[PDB]
Amino acid sequence: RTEKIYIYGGHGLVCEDVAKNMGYKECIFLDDFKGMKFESTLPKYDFFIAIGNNEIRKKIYQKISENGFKIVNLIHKSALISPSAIVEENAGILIMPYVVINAKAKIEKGVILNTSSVIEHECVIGEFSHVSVGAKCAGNVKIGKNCFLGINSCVLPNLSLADDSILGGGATLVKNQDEKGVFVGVPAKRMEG
Amino acid sequence: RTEKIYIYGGHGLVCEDVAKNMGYKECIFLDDFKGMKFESTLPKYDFFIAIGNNEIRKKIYQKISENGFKIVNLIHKSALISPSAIVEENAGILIMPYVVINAKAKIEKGVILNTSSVIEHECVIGEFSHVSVGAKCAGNVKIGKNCFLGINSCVLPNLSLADDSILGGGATLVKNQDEKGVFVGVPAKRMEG
Amino acid sequence: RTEKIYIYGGHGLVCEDVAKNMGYKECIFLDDFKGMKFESTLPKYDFFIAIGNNEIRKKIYQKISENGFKIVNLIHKSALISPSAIVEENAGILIMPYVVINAKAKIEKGVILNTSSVIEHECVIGEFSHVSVGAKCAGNVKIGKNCFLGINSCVLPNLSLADDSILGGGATLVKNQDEKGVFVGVPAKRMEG
Repeated sequence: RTEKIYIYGGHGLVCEDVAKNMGYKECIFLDDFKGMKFESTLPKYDFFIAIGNNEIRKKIYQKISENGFKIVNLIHKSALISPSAIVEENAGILIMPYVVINAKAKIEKGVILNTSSVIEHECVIGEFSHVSVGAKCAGNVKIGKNCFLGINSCVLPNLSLADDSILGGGATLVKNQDEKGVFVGVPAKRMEG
Repeated sequence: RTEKIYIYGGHGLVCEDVAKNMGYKECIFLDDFKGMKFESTLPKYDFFIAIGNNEIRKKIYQKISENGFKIVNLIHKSALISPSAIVEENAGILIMPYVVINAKAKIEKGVILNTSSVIEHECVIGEFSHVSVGAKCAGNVKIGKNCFLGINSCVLPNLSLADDSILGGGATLVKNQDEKGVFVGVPAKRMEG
Repeated sequence: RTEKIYIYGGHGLVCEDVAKNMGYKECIFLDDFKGMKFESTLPKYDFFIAIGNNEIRKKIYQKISENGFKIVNLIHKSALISPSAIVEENAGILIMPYVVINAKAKIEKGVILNTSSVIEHECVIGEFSHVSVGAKCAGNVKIGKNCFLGINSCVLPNLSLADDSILGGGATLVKNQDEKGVFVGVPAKRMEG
C-alpha cells in the first residue's frame, strides 16, 4: 500500500477515517469530474472512490482505472473477515467499522459494506451494491449487482435478490426473487396526542 | 482519571463493567438521594451516574456537580469513535460495548449509547438522550434532548427528532419532525395454534 | 484446551473459523451418525457440535458425551463477555463474532449465539436455544429451552419466552409469555411496478 491516498468524494469523511485507520498518513480529496483526464499527470498514490450512489461509483471507477491509478479496498481494522471469504483485491471495496464477513462469502468489486453490517457464510454480494448500516444477510444469500439494502434491513437464509433491487430501511426479505423490485418495510407511526 | 470511581445507581452493574474495562480498580456504589448533600465530605474520586431515566440522570447530575465532583464519561474500549467526532468531555456520557460513532458526530452531555448502537457521520445526539441496544442513526440525523430510541430501532438519513420524543422498539423513523411525538413499530404477533 | 478439534457437522465452516480464531491448529470433520459408537477408539481431542437444529445438537451432544469426549465451548475472541456473566463451561456453546453478553447474564448448555447478537444484563438463555444473526435480548429477558430467535429480531426488557418458541426474522417481542408460541414480524412487501 502507498503512503498517501487520493479520495474521490460525507461519505468522503468516513472513507478518510477508514484510510487513516489502515496505515495511510495523508488523504488527498478530489471532486472534479472534468479534470479527471489530466489527473493522469499526478503521482500514482492509491485511489479510492467515496461515492455514492452505486453507479457514479462505477462510472468514475472506470475513468480512474483507465487513467493508470490503482483503486484499493478500504477495510477497517475492526472488520472480521474469514480467511476463506473472497474480497475482490484492489476493487474499490469499502468495508466499515464492525462489519463481519463469514466463511466462503464473496464480496465483488466496489461494494459498500456500511458500519456493523453482517455478511453471513457463503453470501454473494454483487458488484457496486450498497449494504447499509446494520443490514444483515443470512447464510447463502445472493445479492445482485447495483442493489441497495437499507439501514437495519435483513435477508433470510438461502435467498436471492435480483440486480437493481432496493430493500427499504428496516425491511425483511423473505422470498426469492428473480425479477428486480422494491421491497418496503413498516414506517414508525406517530401516535396521535 | 482517578483510580476508584463512585457509581450512583442493573444499569449500575453494566456501568461497573465499563469502568473496570477502562482502567478503574474499584467501584463504589451510592444510591442515596438525601445523603447527597453530605457526600461533599468524601474523597473526590471520579463520579458516574448509572441511571436511568433521562431525567433523574439529569437532576442527580446537577446535584453531584454542585457538590464538587467530576462526572466522567464511561467509554468501553470496544467503542470506535472517529477522531473528528465530538464527545462532550467529562459529561456523564455512557458509551457501551461495540458502539460506533463516525466522522463529525456530536454526543452531548449525559447521553446513553447502549450496546452495539451506531451513530453515523454528522449526527447530533442531544443532552440526556437514550439510544438503546442496537439502535442506529443514519448520517446527519438530529436527535433532540431527552429522547428515547428503543431497542433495534433506526432513523433514516438527514432526519430530525424533536425534544422529548420516543421511538419504540424495532421502529423505523422515516420523516422529519419538529414536534415532539411517539413513534411506534409492529408487535410480533403470536400465530394462533 | 487440546490442539486439534473434532467438529461434528455450512455451520461447520463457521465453527471451524471460530475454533481456528481460538488457538486450534487443526479441525477434524465428522458427520457420521452410526459410526459414532466406534469413535470412542479415537484420540480424545476436544469436540464440538456444529449442528443445527436445536435438537439434533442435543441428541448428538448426549451420544458424544457418553462416548468419553469433552464438548468444549467455541467463543470467538471478538465476543465481549462480562466477567460476571455465566457461560456454562465445556457445554457445546457457540459464541460468534461480535457477540456481547453483559453483566450477570446466563448462557446454558449448547446455546448458539450467532454473529453480532446481543445478550443484555441479567438475561437467561436456556439450553439448546438459537439466537440468530443480529438478534438482541434487552435486560432481564428469559429465553426458554429450544427457542429460536430469527435474524434481526429483538425482545423488550423484562420479558420471558417459553420453551419451544419461535421468534420470526425481524420481529419484536413485546409481551410476556408463559405458553409456547410462534411470533411473526412483517414481510418486506414487493412494491408493484
